[PDB]
This record gives sequence, C-alpha cells and structure tokens, in this order.
Amino acid sequence: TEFKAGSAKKGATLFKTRCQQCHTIEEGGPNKVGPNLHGIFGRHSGQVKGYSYTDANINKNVKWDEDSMSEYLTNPKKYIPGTKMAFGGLKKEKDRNDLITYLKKACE
Amino acid sequence: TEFKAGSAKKGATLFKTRCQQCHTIEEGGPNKVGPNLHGIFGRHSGQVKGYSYTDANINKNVKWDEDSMSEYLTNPKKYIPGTKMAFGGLKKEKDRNDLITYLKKACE
Ligand code: HEC
Ligand code: HEC
Repeated sequence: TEFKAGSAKKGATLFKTRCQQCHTIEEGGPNKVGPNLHGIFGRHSGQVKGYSYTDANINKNVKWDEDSMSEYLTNPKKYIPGTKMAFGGLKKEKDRNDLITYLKKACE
Repeated sequence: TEFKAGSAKKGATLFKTRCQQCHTIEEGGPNKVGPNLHGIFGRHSGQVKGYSYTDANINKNVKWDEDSMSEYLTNPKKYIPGTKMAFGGLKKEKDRNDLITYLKKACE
C-alpha cells in the first residue's frame, strides 16, 4: 500500500475519543474490554497474555504494521470476520494516518 | 441555529493544527498573522488593539458567539467577503463543534 505520517497530537485525541474506551496503550497498562496495545507493531494478533481473544483474531495471525493497521481500522470485521471488536472503523485515511502516527509512537 | 458541544481535547488538536499557525489564544499572547483570540466571545469583530484588520471585518461588526463562529469557520470569506483570513473553512459540523468547544474554554 502507501501510508503517510499525519499528526501524533491529532492521533492522540482520536485514541482518547475512539479507542481508550476499550484499550490502554502504555507499558504495563491493563487489559480491559480490549487487550493492552503497548508493543503491538512487534507482534502478531492474539498474543497478549491473559486476554481472551476470539478464535478469529488468533487464527488470522496478523503481523501488525502501519499497513495492516490502516486496513484493519478501515473496518475491523471486514478484515477479521468473527472478531469481537465492536468498532465500525475510521473511514478517512487522514484519520487513520494521524492515529497510526500516534500509535506507532505510543506503542513502542 | 443549533450548536452542540463536542470534545475540547479534539478541539485542542484542531486548533494546533489549523489555527495556531496564525493565531495565539492565551491571555496576553501576541498578535501574529491573525489577532490574538483570548476573550473573543465577549467581543465584536475587529477590536483587538494593534491588530490591523481589513475594513471588511471591522465593518461586519460580528458579535462572536458559538453560532456566529460555527458559520464563520464554515467559510470565512463567504461570511466576511473581503476578509484577509486565508483559511478555506471546516466543512464538518462535528469538526466545528469540537473546535468551538475548545475555543469557548480556552478563550475565557
Ligand atoms: C470497544 C468498543 C473497542 C473499541 C472502541 C476499540 N476496540 Fe480494538 N478491540 C476490542 C476488542 C473486544 C478486541 C478483541 C478482538 C478479538 O476478536 O479478540 C479488540 C482488538 C484490537 C486489536 C487486536 C490486537 C491483538 O492483540 O490482536 C487492535 C490493534 C485494536 N483492537 C485496536 C483498536 C484501536 C486502535 C481502536 C480505536 C479506533 C480500537 N481498537 C477501538 C474492543 C475495542
Ligand atoms: C492564517 C493562514 C490563518 C489561519 C490558519 C486562521 N486564521 Fe483566523 N485570521 C487570520 C487573519 C489574517 C485574520 C484577520 C482578518 C481581517 O480581515 O482582518 C483572521 C481573523 C480571525 C477571526 C476574527 C476575530 C476578530 O477579532 O474579528 C477569528 C475568530 C479567527 N480568525 C479564528 C480562526 C480560527 C478559529 C482558525 C482555525 C481553524 C483560524 N482563524 C485560522 C489568519 C488566519
């Protein structure tokens, strides 16, 4: 594909307003409705310890990158049918760019 | 009209990313390409001291409120023909809501 960096401040607010409801992102933050996402780009789907994932996400075995991430957030279920993440998606690239910007920084 | 409160954190990033280029908002911040906007909702257009406004904005005599503001940011020049603010506008209400949210808080 093609992915460009947007704004990490903007990505920050999007997170707080769209993801934080179900996820933490900090090193050592708790699993909640969703799994903790710290360190995600160095991992594959369904590997956070103690988190109960659907068969769907485990089997998908997604190696998370800025590119897999942009497609996933477009529409989570289209990408991972069976997934229990209840989020419609981020339709705008601009939106996904900003957010993945932040994630990439914050997840490391 | 009708104006609803969105997010002040989101409004914050929008500012930094869309307005800050030309405006400061803090009490005692400097005039720049644009006038300082601290205290704007208690004022009419073209009254900041030392700022050189166009005849256009002065004559318009806009009493700035969440409602005049939402329409202005839709398209500044459509609202104030002759105005020298070079910004296309914020097409989404959602976007304007967030931003006016922040402004209202930050401008006081
Ligand atoms: C609650 C309503 C959620 C919101 C809002 C978001 N996510 Fe989510 N996420 C949620 C669940 C229940 C799950 C588990 C899915 C399963 O089938 O097990 C997830 C999963 C993810 C993942 C997968 C990571 C992995 O370890 O495989 C990612 C990358 C993820 N969520 C990211 C994410 C972002 C960035 C969000 C905000 C736009 C977001 N999710 C929203 C629950 C919820
Ligand atoms: C520089 C490219 C600008 C950006 C980006 C934004 N504004 Fe602006 N603004 C700018 C100028 C040059 C002017 C003066 C217009 C004139 O004709 O004199 C303005 C003016 C305003 C006003 C009017 C306030 C007054 O005292 O009458 C407001 C409320 C305002 N600007 C707000 C504002 C916001 C919220 C912005 C971000 C989306 C924004 N402007 C962008 C220059 C520039």
